[PDB]
Amino acid sequence: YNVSMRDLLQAGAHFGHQTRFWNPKMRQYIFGARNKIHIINLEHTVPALNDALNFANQLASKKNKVLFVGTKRAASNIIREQAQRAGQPYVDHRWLGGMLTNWKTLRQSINRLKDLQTQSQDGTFAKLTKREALERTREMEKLERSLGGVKNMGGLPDALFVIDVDHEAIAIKEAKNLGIPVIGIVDTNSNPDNVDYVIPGNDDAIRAVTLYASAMADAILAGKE
RNA sequence: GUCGUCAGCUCGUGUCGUGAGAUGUUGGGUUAAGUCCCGCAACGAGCGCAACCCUUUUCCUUACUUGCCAGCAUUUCGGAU
Repeated sequence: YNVSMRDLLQAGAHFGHQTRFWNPKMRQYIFGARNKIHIINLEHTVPALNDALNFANQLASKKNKVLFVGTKRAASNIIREQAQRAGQPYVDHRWLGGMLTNWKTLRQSINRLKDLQTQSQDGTFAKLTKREALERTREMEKLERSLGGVKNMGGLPDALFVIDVDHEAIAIKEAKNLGIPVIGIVDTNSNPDNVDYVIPGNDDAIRAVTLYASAMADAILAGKE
């Protein structure tokens, strides 16, 4: 399930942000700048990506869970489709504060979320009139978009995967607080300090996020033990 | 009584701070209204608001006296009978 290197170049993982927005911690990985924007070498990208795939494969073999996290407008549908394909839940929309550090309250949220979904499946929602029914339906989309991923979880995920560390810094802080390992793609302008498995590459490119999510979903599915 | 029928006042778990504390109530529209919707390290609640109570406007059912008189009849022309 390795990504070779040529796939990374054809996707465009080497492109990064402008030199003026860089984070000095990525000096080792940047390797140079072709233009006023940084270009990261894939020679460092491929081994870390393969190691992340291996770790995810081992975790899936042990049947432990890897949560998906992508919120950017570019990678939202990518994490949508690939996490649905892999059967590993996700945080597609805005990362609500305290998901992991305040799980005791979110268990209740998942609770009447599931109860109202079961009511929608049942004929209970058929009895009441149209206005109140539409009110509860609006409540249903409102709750589902925020907590659609978390309903499957029965506990804290064993690992996290992150599309943008800066954009999902709150999730990184929560994972550091509770000790969950994090694998996230870290761009030029990003801080890799709290990421256990640092895979450096572009996160704006739809091709790049598609490649990353597809490869990780392939590894998770190919655990198969 | 008054501000004044003014629209605000409080609580839980998480985060931030050595700490007293803070967050949530924050911005853009709209409404009599913290009324509602989008935004938003916060998510959710409770009291306030609104509604439940009385009265008025249209119609239906029950009830036909001490109240009513469309049709019939008698009229002292007064539902008087």
